[PDB]
Formats: sequence, structure tokens, C-alpha cells
Amino acid sequence: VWVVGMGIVMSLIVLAIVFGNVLVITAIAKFERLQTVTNYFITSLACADLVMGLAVVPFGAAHILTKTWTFGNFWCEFWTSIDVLCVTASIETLCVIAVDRYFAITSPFKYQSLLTKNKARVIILMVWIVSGLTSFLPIQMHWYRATHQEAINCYAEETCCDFFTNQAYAIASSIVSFYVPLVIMVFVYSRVFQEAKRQLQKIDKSEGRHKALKTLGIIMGTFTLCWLPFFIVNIVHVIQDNLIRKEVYILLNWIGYVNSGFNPLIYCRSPDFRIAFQELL
Ligand SMILES: CN[C@@H]1CCc2c(ccc(O)c2O)[C@H]1O
Repeated sequence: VWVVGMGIVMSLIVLAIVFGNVLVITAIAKFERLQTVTNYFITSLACADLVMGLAVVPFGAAHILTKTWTFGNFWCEFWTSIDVLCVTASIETLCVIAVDRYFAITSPFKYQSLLTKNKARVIILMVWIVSGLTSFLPIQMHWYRATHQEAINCYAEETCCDFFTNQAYAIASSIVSFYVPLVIMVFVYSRVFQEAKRQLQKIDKSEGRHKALKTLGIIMGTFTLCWLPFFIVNIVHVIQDNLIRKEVYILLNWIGYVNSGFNPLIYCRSPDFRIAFQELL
């Protein structure tokens, strides 16, 4: 009786993700006032979220609700390659957002001419290619496979498609896709908050007669709660095999998948954007 118990939520999630992504993309597309150097970065985020939601989630639902795929093996590798690429692209885009916000706040005088409209696009390219260097190239090679006899019936046979990783690839992907962005964001937002506190103290000193905490905390809480637990167990299993079970791993991956739907509300709020949404429909 759980056939409809689990799966309707998946349909709701995918529909919500698609609807959220398409509105942001068309709002950037069709209105002139929205275009800016910052919005170009969010455009890649929206496109990547739309691609991932349209690609990996609906097919993953079939794998969840049935024993295994009715599909091919190269398609299994293709799905596994798309998922990691999407996740790492999202992480890198968020890191770039934090960096450019820091450049804006800290040194306004040089910011106006630091980031030209043209050169900005270049950095986005330097994101995706880097992601590709960890997404398609190692998956198509033998690095995705494992040496242990268990799951050989998965990699070297047709029906099974579950994920199995060698020791090196898991830790390398975790180091290159999660921890470096986090160690960037923590320090950079600490500096931004210190600057904001200093400014508020100066304003209070000027004229006798907390927004920043909430504003940064919503984003930090959403991101850290969404993605941190997965990349602990990701290192752990590979480090030690006995501890974890598969279903918990899948659930922690899925709760991270929800971040794609969760993000646009946190990372997109402006009166101009509100007017643009109001104009549509
Ligand atoms: C099947 N889902 C995959 C499995 C492993 C993995 C993911 C994302 C980023 C990585 O660096 C990974 O190693 C997950 O999205």
C-alpha cells in the first residue's frame, strides 16, 4: 500500500523544481532591468538546477520504486556522471557568488571596474570545465569501478546500477567539490559580518537620536544542513566498510538533492524580481 505512499512526493518535488527554475530563467531572459553582472552567475545556477531536476530525479524515481533499471549500462554510467557534475557545478557557483559579494562589499572603489561584463562570463566557463574534469573523464575510465569481488555483479553485469567507489575517488571528489568551498565561505562571510558590525557601530556612534545575522544565517543554515551530512558518510564508508548501510546513504543523497528546489527562494529576492514575477501571469 506504499506504492502511492512514496512517489507522489517525488512527483511534487520534480514539478516544483521545474516550475521554480523556468520562472527564474524566463525572468532573466525577458526583462531588461534584471540583467547585471551578478545575475549572469545565478543564470548558470538556474540552468544547472533545471538540467539536474529534469535529468537525474525522474530516472532515479524508477530505480527507487523498482528492483533495478530496464535500461543499458552506458546509460547507468551516463546518469552517474550527470549527477556528480550537477552537484559540483552548484557548489562552485555558490562559492563564486560568495567571492564576488566579498569583492563588492570590501573594496567598492575598485569593484566598479574590477569585474567587466565580458570577463565575468569567462569565470563561469572556468567552473564547468573544472567540474567536467571530475565528472565525465574519470567515470568513463576504470576509476569508477572497484576491486572487491562484491558488486562485480553490478559493474560487470547488466541489471545492477548501484554506486560503488574506490578509496581514492571518493575522498578526491569530496576534497575538490565540498571542503574547499566551505573553507572559503566560512572565512569570507566572517570578514563580511565583521565589516557590517563595524559599520553599524559607526552609525550608532554618529547619531544617538539584527538583520545581518538572519540574512546570512538563512543561507548558511540551508546549505550546511542540506549538504554537510552526505560528505561525512561519503568519506566514512570508503574509509571503513562496516559502519554504514545502503538505505541511509540513499536517503542522505536524496535530502541533498532537495537543495536544488530549496535554493532559489534563498538566493533570489529583490523588488525588481518581485515585479518581474508579478508581470508574468
Ligand atoms: C548516485 N549519486 C551520486 C553518488 C556519489 C557522488 C554524488 C555526488 C558527488 C560526488 O562526488 C559523489 O561521489 C552523488 O550524487
